[PDB]
Amino acid sequence: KSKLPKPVQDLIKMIFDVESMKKAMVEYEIDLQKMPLGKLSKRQIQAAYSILSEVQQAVSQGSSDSQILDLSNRFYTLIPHDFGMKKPPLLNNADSVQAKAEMLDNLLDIEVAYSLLRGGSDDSSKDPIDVNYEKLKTDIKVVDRDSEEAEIIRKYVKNTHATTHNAYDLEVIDIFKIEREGECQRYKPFKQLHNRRLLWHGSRTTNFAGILSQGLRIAPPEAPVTGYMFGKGIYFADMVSKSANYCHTSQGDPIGLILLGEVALGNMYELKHASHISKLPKGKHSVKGLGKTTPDPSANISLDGVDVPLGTGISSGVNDTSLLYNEYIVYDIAQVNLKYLLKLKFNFKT
Ligand SMILES: O=c1[nH]c2cc(CN3CCCC3)ccc2n2cccc12
Repeated sequence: KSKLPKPVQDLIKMIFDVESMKKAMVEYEIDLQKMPLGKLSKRQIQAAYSILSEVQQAVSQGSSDSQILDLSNRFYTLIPHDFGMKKPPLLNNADSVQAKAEMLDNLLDIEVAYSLLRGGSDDSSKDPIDVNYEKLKTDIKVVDRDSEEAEIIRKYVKNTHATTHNAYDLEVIDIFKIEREGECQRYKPFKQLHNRRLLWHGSRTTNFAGILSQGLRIAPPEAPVTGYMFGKGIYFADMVSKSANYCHTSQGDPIGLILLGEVALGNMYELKHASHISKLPKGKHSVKGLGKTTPDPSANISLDGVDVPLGTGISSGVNDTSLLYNEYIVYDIAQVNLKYLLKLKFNFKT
């Protein structure tokens, strides 16, 4: 039987939950009969990215009907939905394709996830959990509650979480220290890069099997460009409140997972509005999206050189921005070093 700590075994089940994969899909109105998990293929998701990009181009071009209705029918044919005696929604605007594009993203993490699960050895010698664990390629340990680390992380979570978006309260059930296999010699060269910060990265529970196995990736060129604030990259927040919004928890499933990663930001390109960048100005290595709020800078604490902005949220310098909180973006995968994984319970104020 498994020699892992219980909280670790419990985390493994959480991330390899098949039911959660199905619920996440039906919740998207995906027809499970025609498109079951087993029929999920990346090649089919890439094609849908491409059709969605083809709809944005037609939308922005202002095509004469028939063209939008056909491209819309093409997408719904490739990605089987079930809306009953009602035709799917016409993808004729930016809001509409962005929603579909974000859908494909998670659908892909589910496909990646299911591929990992339904793959490997079929023996019965080792207990599944130990097998599933090995599939992640990440060393996972429990962070003691009465540990300075845990205290740091708890303060960061509590401080950067306030009462103006307090439609819920956050309680840390488990903190895990993470080290993905190899994710060391890849980040190290960037470790000689100042402006290293400990930042948040929230994501739905069904996307962790993928993020751990392969780390945080960047969207492919075929993906639609609509919705992105600062181009295709890895998005981080310095306030748990902003990130917590991507865990997609509810009263039914009140438990999510949040990542704390060290990011070698370097000199940041500071912006206040959505820009088409991805290509940095010479001498800059990251983008900072200036939010109206930011943790009180006076309460920053750098660890090992790593900056930890756990200050309580204050009004920032400028609110003439389009963002409510700070956003940090990197366009190189080796600039991130995932350090912690948090399991959190959300208590809704309703
Ligand atoms: O912490 C963050 N997580 C996050 C997650 C998503 C959704 N994933 C993208 C691909 C699959 C699901 C989208 C935007 C963010 N984000 C933006 C600023 C900070 C975060």
